[PDB]
Amino acid sequence: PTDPPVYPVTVPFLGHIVQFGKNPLEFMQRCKRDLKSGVFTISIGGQRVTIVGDPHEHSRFFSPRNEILSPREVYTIMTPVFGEGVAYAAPYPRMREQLNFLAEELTIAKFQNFVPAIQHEVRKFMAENWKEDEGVINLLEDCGAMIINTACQCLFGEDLRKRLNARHFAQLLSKMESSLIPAAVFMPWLLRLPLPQSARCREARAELQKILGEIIVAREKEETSDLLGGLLKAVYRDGTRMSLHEVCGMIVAAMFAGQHTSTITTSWSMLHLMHPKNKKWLDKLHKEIDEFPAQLNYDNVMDEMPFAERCVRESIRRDPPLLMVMRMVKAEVKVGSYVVPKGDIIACSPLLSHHDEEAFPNPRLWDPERDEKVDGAFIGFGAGVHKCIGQKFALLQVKTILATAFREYDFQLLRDEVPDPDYHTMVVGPTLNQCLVKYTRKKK
Ligand SMILES: O=C(N[C@H](Cc1c[nH]c2ccccc12)C(=O)Nc1ccncc1)c1ccc(N2CCN(c3ccc(C(F)(F)F)cc3)CC2)cc1F
Ligand code: HEM
Ligand SMILES: [Cl-]
Repeated sequence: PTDPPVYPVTVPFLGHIVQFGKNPLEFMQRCKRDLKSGVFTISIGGQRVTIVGDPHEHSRFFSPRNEILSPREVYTIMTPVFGEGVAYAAPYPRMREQLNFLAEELTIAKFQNFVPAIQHEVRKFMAENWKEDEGVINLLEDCGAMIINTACQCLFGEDLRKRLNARHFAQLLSKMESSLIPAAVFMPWLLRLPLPQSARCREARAELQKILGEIIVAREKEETSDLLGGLLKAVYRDGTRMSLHEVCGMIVAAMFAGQHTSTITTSWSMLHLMHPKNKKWLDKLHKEIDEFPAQLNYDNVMDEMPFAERCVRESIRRDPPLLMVMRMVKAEVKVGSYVVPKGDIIACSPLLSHHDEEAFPNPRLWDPERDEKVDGAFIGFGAGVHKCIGQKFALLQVKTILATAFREYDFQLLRDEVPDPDYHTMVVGPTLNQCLVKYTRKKK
């Protein structure tokens, strides 16, 4: 029968913009607690948003098919970045084929030379930028630079990187990104407001696609196995080749998806590990990595870093970079004793569910040894058919960075406490001006 309870609204135009914008973690716990329901509804500018904040009900968000809970309508703001006809904007079966092709480029089959590529690039960075015996750095910025540099070294052949270096790629992604209005997911009318300067999303994507076109022409001329080369062998079930427009789009998706999420996960991980109270965990990290050779390989990172993986997964559990995942409800869904109606946005919140007292007791505590106490409660990388395809690659990057950085340097946070999360950006990370750290090169 029953609609989920709606948190009381006192200003109709805005709904709960003020309280949700200011502090999503507090506000979502408040609704859940005061409405006495894991499943509840808020308003963003009048759009109903129904949140499935009971982890026992996660599968009611993650299992229904696309024609019932449809991501397309929520992510139409990405069309200028990924492209028309690409990903979400393609018919559902074709979307799935395209994403599957990109997932195959990021599985363990492709990783055998990634660890040394990552390591070589990290060391280049540290040698260029962490030069003296000690120095002060912004860690969130530097981790960001290492994430883009490493991913490019892994995924793009040398011919590509001669036309399109990591800094130039970074600039292209920044222009695509800065054009986006995250709230237009809930309030599409925001696209009608004037901008402070012209957007450059369409020009930046056109330039990327033109570079890739030119690289392809050249490769074809000289007579194969980077990301670009793999996507060029993609053939759909209808017997047609993935187009240049689509290949470009999957490449943007891949770089775009990782750039803030992996950076932030790296940064948080290092921020907890270096905090004085977490000395026991840093010691345990050293036990695990202190017997490694200078030149790490696939086995060391994939098989011999379980504790460091737990550090990374717990940093995501505590402070998930993506606070919510969303679907447009095309046909009503039953969730527990409620029915979520057609036209709602339905969402599952890693932020909310990771603070559930049953699933994660003392959830503001960073405890790499914890396990979820409700199965499937951790949803940092989603679940079901839309689960993260970049998750293995991302974890390979982060763990390689950690093993390399903490081998050569000690770190000290220049404030008393790990940063507050800054909930003001669409991908959520530690507050930037709080991420000053002092490195000290270890006696070798
Ligand atoms: O970051 C995002 N999208 C990119 C791009 C991307 C999207 N689909 C993908 C699928 C695969 C790969 C990349 C992507 C991405 O990189 N996503 C990604 C996806 C999977 N893996 C890695 C990365 C993204 C993040 C958040 C987001 N909102 C969050 C909260 N909102 C909101 C609005 C108003 C209020 C207030 F009014 F104040 F109340 C409060 C909150 C608005 C929406 C929207 C986002 F689009
Ligand atoms: C720590 C880093 C990352 C985090 C925390 C993260 C998180 C997530 C989450 C929560 C989802 C579920 C989205 C939904 O259900 O709507 C997801 C899906 C996805 N992620 Fe990531 N991700 C990360 C890194 C990456 C990387 C490096 C890629 C590179 C390709 C990527 C690509 C994707 C894609 C394509 C999906 C789509 C699944 C779909 O709709 O089929 N992610 N990710
Ligand atoms: Cl386009």
